[PDB]
Amino acid sequence: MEPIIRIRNLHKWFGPLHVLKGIHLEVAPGEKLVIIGPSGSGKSTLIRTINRLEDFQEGEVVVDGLSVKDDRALREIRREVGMVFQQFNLFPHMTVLENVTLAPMRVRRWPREKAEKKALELLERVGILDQARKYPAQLSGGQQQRVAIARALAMEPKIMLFDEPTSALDPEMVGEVLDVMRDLAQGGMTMVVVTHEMGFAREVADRVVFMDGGQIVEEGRPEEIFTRPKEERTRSFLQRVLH
Repeated sequence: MEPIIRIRNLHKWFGPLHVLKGIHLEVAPGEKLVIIGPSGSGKSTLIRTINRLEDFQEGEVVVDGLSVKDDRALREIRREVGMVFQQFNLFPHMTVLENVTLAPMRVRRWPREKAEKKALELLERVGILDQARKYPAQLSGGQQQRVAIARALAMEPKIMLFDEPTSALDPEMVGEVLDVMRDLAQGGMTMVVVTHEMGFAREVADRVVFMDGGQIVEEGRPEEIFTRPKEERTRSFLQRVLH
């Protein structure tokens, strides 16, 4: 019922630069929220404050009742929230399996037999079961990002954050990673996705948020936003991006 992510008057300064200018955003449980906008709109900054990767100077960011600014709540937030980025952040000297089993054994205190069985399932689900005994450097970006995805899912979070996970991928690698995201979007997970992929955005989102200049300019259903945009900034942005 209540929003699982509640953001009020979020202001973020990066030097003299006003990155976020009083964001009000509420994400419902299990909602698939997709955030789009031109570069420098602050959308990646916004999604990063949600699991404590950006400090903010004004406003309130609450995740499942936990204040993100509370140092006491950080460990708990890291259990509930998973995140993928442009960079894959894989441990080069750990196997694909070990990269995924690590946190559940270390944090959730799972035995090896239980963590690996879980990890292998997830690796299969994301299509790279045969990569389990390999080291990250032997994998392509498309494979590595899906390892990152499986690693996040292995902690069994209630919320999954996707900060442009295909933006640094070569074009051949994009499709395989988006498919995994589509698979997950049919489920009950609460998902926030920042992306350039508009086909994916209109296809999977329950709700699309258009950001520009550190503000939310327009939001709505994927059909409303892509076909009959209201704000001139929304319309202009889409027209160039949907080329």
